[PDB]
Amino acid sequence: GSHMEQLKHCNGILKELLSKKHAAYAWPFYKPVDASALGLHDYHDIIKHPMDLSTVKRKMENRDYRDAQEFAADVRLMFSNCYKYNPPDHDVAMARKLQDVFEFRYAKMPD
Ligand SMILES: Cc1cc2n3c(c[nH]c(=O)c13)CN(C(=O)c1cccc3ccccc13)c1ccc(CS(C)(=O)=O)cc1-2
Repeated sequence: GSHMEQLKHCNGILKELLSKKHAAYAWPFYKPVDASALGLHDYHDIIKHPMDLSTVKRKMENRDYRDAQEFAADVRLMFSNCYKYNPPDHDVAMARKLQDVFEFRYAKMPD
């Protein structure tokens, strides 16, 4: 799915993921994780490919994505980073709220 058509759909997803309707659970993913400031010990040992929505937006604005799948890969990388580093009952609950938005809207892509 290399179409612009599909990439436009992904672009609508990103803007919805950055909208104020989801800010309550989404804003921890707006910018890169500041592990050193937040005392996230070993964060960059355990997480070798950081990702966040500011990075996904840059890549989308620079038209660096070749198809929707690369897009999805990055968004799921961001969520996976969160699940891998944190315990199951870490306030991870915000990631699953946002991922439910992303996944349902990704599944609705034309094709
Ligand atoms: C992907 C991600 C983002 C954060 N992460 C944390 C643990 N593991 C993660 O994967 C993770 C630790 N973290 C918190 O625990 C936290 C404390 C106080 C209020 C919160 C409200 C919502 C979510 C987290 C917090 C905070 C704190 C602040 C920032 C924003 S910034 C520019 O300063 O880096 C990011 C995270």
